[PDB]
Amino acid sequence: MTPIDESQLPVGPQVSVTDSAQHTGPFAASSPLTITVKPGAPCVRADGYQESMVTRVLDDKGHQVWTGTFDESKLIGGTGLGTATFHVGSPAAAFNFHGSERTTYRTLSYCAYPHYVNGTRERLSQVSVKTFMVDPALNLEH
Repeated sequence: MTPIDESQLPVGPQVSVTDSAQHTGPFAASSPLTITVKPGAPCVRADGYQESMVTRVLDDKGHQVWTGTFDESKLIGGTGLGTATFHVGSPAAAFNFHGSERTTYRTLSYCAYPHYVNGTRERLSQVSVKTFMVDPALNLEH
């Protein structure tokens, strides 16, 4: 019942969101984006078996716009050392990006059980944050 320390938990899963063009921000409002998070740390359950990779995004107001989960268990002998990619898609669709100016988003990810908890929370591995900006008028075409 104490506050876990960074030295008590393993490393956190890297966060990197890029489009099909594998470019950086600002991104195009009419352009789909993909969130690619790397392991780096041995993520597993109590028994030592992979659980899942959580990845959600928060708007500028601090409201979660996106959310996803990957089944690390699928990785054979991975031990929580596999890359996790999610087809988020366009920012206006996935990140209900309803703005006419350069906005600043924030993505996060962690190896926490996908199941629901009574009230308290738990962190099996560190957490990484990745901020990205989007442009409402950058590129319309593909």
